[PDB]
Amino acid sequence: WSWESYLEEQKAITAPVSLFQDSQAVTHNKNGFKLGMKLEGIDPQHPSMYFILTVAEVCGYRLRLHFDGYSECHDFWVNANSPDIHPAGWFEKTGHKLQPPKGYKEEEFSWSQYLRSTRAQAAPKHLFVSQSHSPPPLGFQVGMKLEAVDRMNPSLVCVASVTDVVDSRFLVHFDNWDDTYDYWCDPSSPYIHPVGWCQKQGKPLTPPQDYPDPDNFCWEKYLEETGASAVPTWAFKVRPPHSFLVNMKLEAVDRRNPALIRVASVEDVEDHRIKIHFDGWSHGYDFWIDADHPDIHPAGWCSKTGHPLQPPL
Repeated sequence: WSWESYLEEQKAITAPVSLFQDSQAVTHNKNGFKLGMKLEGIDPQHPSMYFILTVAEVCGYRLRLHFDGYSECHDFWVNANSPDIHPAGWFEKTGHKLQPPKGYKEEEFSWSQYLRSTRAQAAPKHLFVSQSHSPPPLGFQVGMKLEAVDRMNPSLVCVASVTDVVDSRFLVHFDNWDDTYDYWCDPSSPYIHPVGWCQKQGKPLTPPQDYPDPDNFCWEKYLEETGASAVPTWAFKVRPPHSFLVNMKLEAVDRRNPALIRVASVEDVEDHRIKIHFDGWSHGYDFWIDADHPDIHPAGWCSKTGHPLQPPL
């Protein structure tokens, strides 16, 4: 099996490398993660929360992480250049809370004692793209307010806050809800808008859960009562639409079995999202994904990184 001859049979082209973000394309970095190495990282299901994690499996430029003390059914895969993982010690140095391994009490966890108990090695710091040593996005401070699309319920644009800031990214949080709706992003995110965008556009703003007398909701009043400032309007940047075209081929992670990466095709497009089709599979498995998602890659990524690629069917 090769891409070169698949494109011959199908009379097709692959999405050029240039269409991708540098982080989605890069094949030449080595994966320094080793089995059993310990580190810290966000829970993909609770993206405001930080856990002790262990390297369970490595495959090419990808790794499977295990939540120490919890079930293996919660393991999840990341790339070796993921910004959602950090070296042992990071939470303490950067003002982040640890959710400790199952059974550990509130302030009981200490890396030095845990490495002694387990006889394990912390993943070296030089592996991590994200250690909070780079300059933040200008104008996005913790506690600042904005309007944000609920990505899980995207008809809704909602009262939101910045609750976390790490390197180039910040955490968007929906006021009065839990963190299940939270998402990390940058100043060019198409899902965020300045305070007052809805009113300007003539669009319904969703106020905080259980806000008293909702929709007499007023930004002016809310900002005053919460001692909070709006993210400055100048801070938001416009992201260009992507340039993926229908029938362009590429490689994508299977969301129902994330160990695997499959031959894939652009089925449909929006300005900032693409519809993925897995070649040879029912179109009932087609799914929408953001153009900047870490789990889509140019043709050749798997071959060049050491990851097996699943052929059609």
